[PDB]
Amino acid sequence: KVFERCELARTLKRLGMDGYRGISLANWMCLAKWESGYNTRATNYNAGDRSTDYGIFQINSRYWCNDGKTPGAVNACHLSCSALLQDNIADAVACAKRVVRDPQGIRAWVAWRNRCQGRDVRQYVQGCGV
Repeated sequence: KVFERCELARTLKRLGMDGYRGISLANWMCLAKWESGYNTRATNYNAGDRSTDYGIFQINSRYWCNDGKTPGAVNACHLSCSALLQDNIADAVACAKRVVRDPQGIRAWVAWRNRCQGRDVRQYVQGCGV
């Protein structure tokens, strides 16, 4: 599924992401936008290390989900990576929360650092009623 901007903002709010571990809803929006274009079925293979990024937040298989084909990987979210490709983003959100529970927090995603950190991200939630 490819979410509409405000549709996703309300969906994320309902899932308890607004201010999760100090991260505003606008930041999560900026993250999903740059990571996948709000596309839950987006996948990205990293030929360089044999891992794959899955779903709306493009979560990596080396540490977060299990896909059976990533060398010496773990599964912190304790989910099949398939779970990160559903139209229903409840599991992906649960996993994203797990990711930010680590020290880096939202900084875990380099794209967030490049296109969200230190910027005016209000635009992502404007008019959404969140």
